[PDB]
Amino acid sequence: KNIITTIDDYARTQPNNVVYDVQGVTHTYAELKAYSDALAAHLDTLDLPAKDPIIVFGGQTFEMIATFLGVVKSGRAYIPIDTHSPNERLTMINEIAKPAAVIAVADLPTGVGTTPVITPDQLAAIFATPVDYQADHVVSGDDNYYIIFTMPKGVQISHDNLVSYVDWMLSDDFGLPDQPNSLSQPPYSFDLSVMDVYPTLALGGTLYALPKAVTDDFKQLFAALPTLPINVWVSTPSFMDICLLEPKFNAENLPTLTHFLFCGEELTHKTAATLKKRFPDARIFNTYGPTETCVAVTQIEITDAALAQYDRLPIGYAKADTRILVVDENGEAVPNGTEGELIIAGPSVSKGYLNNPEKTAKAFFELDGQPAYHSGDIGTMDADGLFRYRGRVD
Ligand SMILES: Nc1ncnc2c1ncn2[C@@H]1O[C@H](COP(=O)(O)O)[C@@H](O)[C@H]1O
Repeated sequence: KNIITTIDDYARTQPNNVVYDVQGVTHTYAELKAYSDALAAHLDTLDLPAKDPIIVFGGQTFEMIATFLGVVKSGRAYIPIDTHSPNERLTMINEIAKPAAVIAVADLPTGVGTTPVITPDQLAAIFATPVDYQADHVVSGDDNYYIIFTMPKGVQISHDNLVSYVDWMLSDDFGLPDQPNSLSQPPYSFDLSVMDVYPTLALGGTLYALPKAVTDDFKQLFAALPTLPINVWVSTPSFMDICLLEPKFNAENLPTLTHFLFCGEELTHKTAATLKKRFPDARIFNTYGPTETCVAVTQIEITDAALAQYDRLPIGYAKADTRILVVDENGEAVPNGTEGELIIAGPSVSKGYLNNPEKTAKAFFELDGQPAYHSGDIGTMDADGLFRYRGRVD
């Protein structure tokens, strides 16, 4: 009913199930609740400015996920920033978001002004300080859960925003396995990482993470992939083009893989077809959606029949609870098959950009009493409700 409670509950029912694995380093669902309980208790002690979000700075280690959960457990949203982003990223966001604190899962490469910092050693000490924690004031409802920055703009995603997204991924559109084993390659500063983080966590699965050092080195990456017992794949189409440079990337060397999930770029017919050849018995999905409406809002299963019917791959069909439509420069409905701007309304739409009211007023509006978003995207929709992506209004 609350995603934090769902995840905490897996600590009680499957304490010893592995939840995270980085190149052979593993942690359990029990240690995840214990770490995030310990962090939350500690933040409760600091009397931090309430609502004010916390920046979480780091790469792809377990502590990243543990830290997120302790922050939302404390009542506040987390802002994830990746180690391999330039230093001014952390300076800009700190200046725009005015966070209550920065938690340095990885060492900060630069200072963050007056924002208090918890060092990696201090964080280590907190996680090793077990508490018996009442999670009585966790993030819930319309309150900010994460703020992911795209200038860069801080997309505020509430708890209920994320559940609209998560519920869709757990539905029969995708048929994800129970307790999935999922790849975690997109850095957590990126929206797409959510597509593997929270559907796996809601389902009690396990995250098999790749640090950037591995993806920076095709030798290492090609060597690493067969060692991961993953069922669910999440990445950009371009990253899959890299992995397909390996003839060995196929169902015989990766027998556990059953679901491929792509977002963030156009999936070319050549990429989907090479992959259909490599993994003929898997299910492949194209998805699309702006960060401002929580990860994705359309999907289409690229079946054999899809590959033969479509040259360019469509972006698919809307979530049941999300209303999508195509309008012209005046905000008026555009006929089926005519190009216009894609408008998105429903429960996953962000309440707006943090500390940027001018962008929020231009992009976000209300549609029949639902929050609605101007994507910058041109596309089409036929009468069957199938969407296609056709460029940007910019
Ligand atoms: N599967 C996809 N096919 C085509 N364009 C996409 C897809 N996924 C994301 N994009 C584009 O990426 C840009 C930013 O939106 P998004 O990355 O979906 O948040 C927009 O141009 C999107 O339409």
